[PDB]
Parts: sequence; C-alpha cells; structure tokens
Amino acid sequence: QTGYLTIGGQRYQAEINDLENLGEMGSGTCGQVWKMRFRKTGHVIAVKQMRRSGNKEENKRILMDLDVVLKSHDCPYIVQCFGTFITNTDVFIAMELMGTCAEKLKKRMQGPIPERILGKMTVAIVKALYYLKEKHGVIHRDVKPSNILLDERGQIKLCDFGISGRLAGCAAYMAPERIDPPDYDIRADVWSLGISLVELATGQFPYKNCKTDFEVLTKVLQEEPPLLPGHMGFSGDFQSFVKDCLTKDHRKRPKYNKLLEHSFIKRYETLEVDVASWFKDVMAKTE
Repeated sequence: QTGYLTIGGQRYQAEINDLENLGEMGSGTCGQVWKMRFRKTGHVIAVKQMRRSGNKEENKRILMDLDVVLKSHDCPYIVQCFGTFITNTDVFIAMELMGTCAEKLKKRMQGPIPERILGKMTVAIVKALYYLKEKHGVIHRDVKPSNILLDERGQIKLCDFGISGRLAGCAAYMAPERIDPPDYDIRADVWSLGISLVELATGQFPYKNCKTDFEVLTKVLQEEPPLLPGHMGFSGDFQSFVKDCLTKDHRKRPKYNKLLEHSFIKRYETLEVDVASWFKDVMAKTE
C-alpha cells in the first residue's frame, strides 16, 4: 500500500506535499535522497526520489533494494521503509537512512575505531547477513563500510541491497573465490566483512598503493590475507574472529551459524556498550 507514513508506530495519511525539502543527502549511491520534514508532526526523515524518466539501470537497482527492504520488516539490523508515494512522474520512498555510514565516521575520527564499537557492529552485520540467507536466500554482494549505518540512538544496520542476488561489487572488498571462481559464493560476504573490520580497526585500507582495480585483485590472490596487528591492544577474540573471516580458501571459511558462536560475537551480544554517546562525540568534531 502507498500513501501512508508510519513514523514509529502511528500511521499517517500523507502525500508528497506534506513534507518540506531540507536539501540533498549523501552521495547518491542508489538514487537521489532528500532530507525531508513531515509538517504534520515535525519528524525528519530520508526520502528517495525515483523518476520514471530516469536512468533505467539506476531505477532497477532502486526497486531491487526496496524489494529486499520491504520483506525484511522483522529484522532489526536492516534499514526499514516508512512508506511510499506514487505520483504520475515520480516514486518517493521514505526510509530509515538517517545517520552516518562507517566510512564517514572513519574520515571524521582521522584514526582507528575502538574495538568495543566494532564488536557491536560485527554482531549487527553478521546477524543481518544471516537473516538474508536463511529467511530469503539472498546474498548482499557489496559489504563495505559505506553500507554500514550508525545513528543517534546507537543502532547499526545494513542499508544498500541494490545488487543483492537470490542465489559485481567493489573490487577492493572482493573475496578470492569471486575473482577466481572454481567450476559457492555463500561466504564471499564474510570475506568482505573481514576486510572492512581491518580497515576500520586500523584506519588504513589493507591493500595499499594500488593505482588500478586489477592491481587490487592481484594482491588479494597473490599475498597472504591482511591480519589484525598485534601491538594495538586488540583482544585475542578480535584477532581470532578476523583471521577466520579472512580464510582465503572459501571451503575452509566458517559459516554464519559457526561465526555466530564465536567468543567475539558472544561477548558483545551481552556487553553494554554506549554507542550513542560515542557517536555524538565523533559527530561533534566538525570537518
């Protein structure tokens, strides 16, 4: 159904003219996203705008992302859709895109992200990927820090499913078996998460000084997997978790049900980490 806004738990009958445009948001990865204010209540939401005369290749990825979002309404680690508006020339999609991606948090910190923050981030992203495969048979195919969102209340969610498959991504985070496939990609997203954790924990992308896309894939296959350094005070569980996701042989790479039993995961499922306070202090460093 269209023409409804469900901010929180209250459903409001609304149209596009009931929202005030406050300017553009992000980089326009999937499509043009607006920061808008609902005049009836005062809430600020993110609204995608898909034009029927727009690029048909971009419009296909927008509808594919929306399809996965709509059927993932019962997973708390995936961004939610608040409503849709269908006019004769546009489609407006109200989503939970408020907050900052992990890539922009890295640029503002100008340094490593603390382990206690990456622990809660790992739990949310692994459970989101495990939900997609078990309940829908979907693989993400593009796990990277720019697709990991954090908000004011300390929530962490996956967002972009534009190229998700029902069983190509950035070359920097491509698993070895997606570069050199034998004869199988259920665990390629696990490798992408491992590279993302190394990049955020150190503030440096592991495959450095590559000037072309093909050079990155060469070093993924030719060199040993980039491991977590041992002189930054990282716990033994964190180093053990990263080493498991970064197993080059995908047959020996652990499974989601096996990863969800790791001591690193079980620790931050129960540990109380104030992600909201850490988020506000990093956001309060204007640059």
